[PDB]
Amino acid sequence: SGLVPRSDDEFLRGKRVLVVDDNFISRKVATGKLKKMGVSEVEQCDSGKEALRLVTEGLTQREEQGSVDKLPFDYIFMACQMPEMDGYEATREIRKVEKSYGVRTPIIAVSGHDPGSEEARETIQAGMDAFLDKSLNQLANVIREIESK
Repeated sequence: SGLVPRSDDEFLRGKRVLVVDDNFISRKVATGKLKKMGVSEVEQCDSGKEALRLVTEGLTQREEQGSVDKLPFDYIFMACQMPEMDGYEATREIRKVEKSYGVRTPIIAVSGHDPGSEEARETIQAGMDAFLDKSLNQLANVIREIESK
């Protein structure tokens, strides 16, 4: 794990998270790991297109209602490798959506292997904030690092 340049049963209380992963089992393992931290609201989906839909509609909903909290999700966990639209392209597309709202959701890349050169470059180009392995073992450390910034 680490950051990208430009008991804990209450660690994430109050937070709302999205998990994006085309693999069913890893999606439920992430969602488990988050729930055992007391995340207040976890949403999950199986693709970049569905993540776009959920973030886009959420941002628009909050803007139309004048909600206190602009962001639908305080953190998004994005699988890097997905068919059709990978995590990097989904993150890029999220960042485009966000532009008109003046917000920035933390987006954490999730991969079964360390990024190589090409993936590292895609991580930065895409606008991801951090990367983690698939067990989310370093999740709290990464979040604390994000929040410190």
